[PDB]
Amino acid sequence: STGVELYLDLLKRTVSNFIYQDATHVAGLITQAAFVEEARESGEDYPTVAHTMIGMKRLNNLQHCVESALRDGVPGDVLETGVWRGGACIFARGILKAYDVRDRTVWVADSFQGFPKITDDDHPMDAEMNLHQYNAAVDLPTSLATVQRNFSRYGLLDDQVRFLPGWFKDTMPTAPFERLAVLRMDGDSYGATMDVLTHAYPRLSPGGFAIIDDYCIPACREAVHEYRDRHGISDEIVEIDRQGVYWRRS
Amino acid sequence: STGVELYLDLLKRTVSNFIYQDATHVAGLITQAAFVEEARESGEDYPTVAHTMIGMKRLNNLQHCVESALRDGVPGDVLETGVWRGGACIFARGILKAYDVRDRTVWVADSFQGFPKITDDDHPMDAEMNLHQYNAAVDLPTSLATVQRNFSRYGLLDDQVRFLPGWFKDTMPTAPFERLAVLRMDGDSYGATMDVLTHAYPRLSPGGFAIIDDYCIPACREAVHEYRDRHGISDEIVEIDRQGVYWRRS
Ligand SMILES: CC[C@H]1OC(=O)C[C@@H](O)[C@H](C)[C@@H](O[C@@H]2O[C@H](C)[C@@H](O[C@H]3C[C@@](C)(O)[C@@H](O)[C@H](C)O3)[C@H](N(C)C)[C@H]2O)[C@@H](CC=O)C[C@@H](C)C(=O)/C=C/C(C)=C/[C@@H]1CO[C@@H]1O[C@H](C)[C@@H](O)[C@@H](O)[C@H]1OC
Ligand SMILES: CC[C@H]1OC(=O)C[C@@H](O)[C@H](C)[C@@H](O[C@@H]2O[C@H](C)[C@@H](O[C@H]3C[C@@](C)(O)[C@@H](O)[C@H](C)O3)[C@H](N(C)C)[C@H]2O)[C@@H](CC=O)C[C@@H](C)C(=O)/C=C/C(C)=C/[C@@H]1CO[C@@H]1O[C@H](C)[C@@H](O)[C@@H](O)[C@H]1OC
Ligand SMILES: Nc1ncnc2c1ncn2[C@@H]1O[C@H](CSCC[C@H](N)C(=O)O)[C@@H](O)[C@H]1O
Ligand SMILES: Nc1ncnc2c1ncn2[C@@H]1O[C@H](CSCC[C@H](N)C(=O)O)[C@@H](O)[C@H]1O
Ligand SMILES: [Mg+2]
Ligand SMILES: [Mg+2]
Repeated sequence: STGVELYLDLLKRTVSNFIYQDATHVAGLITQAAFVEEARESGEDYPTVAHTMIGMKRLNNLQHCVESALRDGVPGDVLETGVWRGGACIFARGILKAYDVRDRTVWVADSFQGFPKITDDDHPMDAEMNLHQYNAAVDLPTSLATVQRNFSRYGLLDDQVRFLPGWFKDTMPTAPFERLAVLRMDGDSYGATMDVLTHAYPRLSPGGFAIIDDYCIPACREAVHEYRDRHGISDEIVEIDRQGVYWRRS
Repeated sequence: STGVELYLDLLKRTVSNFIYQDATHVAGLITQAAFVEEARESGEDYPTVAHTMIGMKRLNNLQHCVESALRDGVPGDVLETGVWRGGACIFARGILKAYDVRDRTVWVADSFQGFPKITDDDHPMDAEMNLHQYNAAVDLPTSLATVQRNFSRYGLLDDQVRFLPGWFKDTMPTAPFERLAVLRMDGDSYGATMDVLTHAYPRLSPGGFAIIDDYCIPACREAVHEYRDRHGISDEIVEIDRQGVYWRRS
């Protein structure tokens, strides 16, 4: 193991808190608070303290995507839409740091208020799920200042981290990046997924990676297929774990 | 910031839990549970969750001592006497791993049961302190299996970590190392300090480092001075923070 490999391995174990193994919130299908290795490994629990809920398999995927882009010379920044406490974005910034990359940015996009209240404009599938109901139960609303604080604890808050606070329908169309190498979508709903595909995906470079964290949710999956059909996108959808998938843009 | 530097920096932040900032036990002069940055920085609190209580200044000192020995070709292993949850030894093993050192071992010596009960054989200063009384209050007794589990969580449990379970007066005289490059003493009492200086210090290589974690405790300081006077040791005692000192063996 080289210094870089050790750092990034430890950074994954730290943002997902395999080190101290915090309890999960009891919500959804999780009936007990105890830390379960297999659940944290696959990002299936709702950590009480950890900085990311995506788990080790999806952290490994993010590493693969960012490293492949760097190795192949795919131009552009990294954007995560839906960041919670910031752990996955912290990890992304750590990857760039490990390779001393000075000319790419990690964009951190969130409401910083949890899921939005349902309105009449919402897709019927989104209305039925009403994700907003879960905000407090899994401690989702996390302020911009809290996320910035978290980056600082790792020594990774600097000007290669830029924040996009607001609802995606508002922030994405005019977000000030020109190109993306990795687009990581983690907003769960048809609405959030369609907002980001519509307004950010056209800036994803050829050879770049589009990661759909929540593909197991029917509303998210519906947005993905509607978008791909509309644009004639046939790039193979590759499964990461029981939740996430990705494709590589050609 | 190279891979190695980033890894060791994160490792220090992780074993001391600057990342998630756990509460302290309320004991001694600490009257409130809150995490206080300045106290964790100087190793002055009693972490409820963190794997080491020595803090960042003493972790930095340990890094300096191990790196200097490696740089200067000082032969031998690393021994810590008094390891608690294992954080400082985990860090030591991480340093060797970062530099791909395959021919040195980290020895992890502890009762794995906390401070010993006082008897009439104890030095009067040890008897007056009666450190045993604090075992539960700071969660000091930590089993070998727990310490091994903690190493595993960082990916650092391998054949270059060897354990010496028992009281120092029993384990040190025949411990199966031949030479030390760094001897880190963290047992607080006159007795533990004198046991280890008596039985381990002769195996410290010239150019090696003797670290006294608890020099601020009068009983510990008494043993250090008695031992140095007896052996005619005059190497400068260099202060680290409000607790620890070290010297380099001529
Ligand atoms: C705590 C927040 C979390 O809530 C949840 O997980 C809530 C879910 O358990 C949800 C309730 C499930 O619905 C219920 O599943 C049960 C297994 C069914 O009951 C059994 C028994 C039975 C007899 O009914 C049988 O017929 C039937 C087949 O199975 C339920 N049946 C009534 C049908 C079914 O209702 C689910 C489908 C399964 O996983 C429904 C579909 C639409 C879905 O996937 C929705 C996801 C949601 C709402 C996720 C949020 C948001 O969490 C996010 O999840 C992502 C995947 C993560 O990556 C994170 O982004 C996370 O964000 C915090
Ligand atoms: C929780 C375990 C911890 O307990 C503790 O810290 C307990 C100590 O606060 C202890 C109580 C202090 O004694 C008390 O000090 C107070 C400051 C005095 O009160 C004031 C007020 C006054 C009016 O008395 C006046 O005279 C004057 C202003 O002092 C107290 N007076 C009553 C005199 C005096 O009692 C202490 C000296 C100062 O720190 C005494 C000397 C001998 C000492 O250093 C003992 C250390 C011990 C026993 C440490 C253990 C073990 O902790 C270890 O500490 C190491 C340094 C760490 O690295 C760890 O290894 C840790 O192990 C877990
Ligand atoms: N329409 C929308 N606009 C902006 N943010 C949204 C949104 N819908 C959901 N969110 C945000 O999406 C996030 C989903 S959870 C994100 C998990 C995170 N990637 C991790 O590493 O753990 C929440 O932080 C929530 O505030
Ligand atoms: N005489 C003795 N023999 C063996 N172990 C002892 C001892 N006296 C104290 N100990 C052990 O010394 C340790 C003191 S605390 C050690 C702190 C540790 N270095 C850290 O990094 O946080 C305890 O684990 C206790 O069990
Ligand atoms: Mg998700
Ligand atoms: Mg000490």
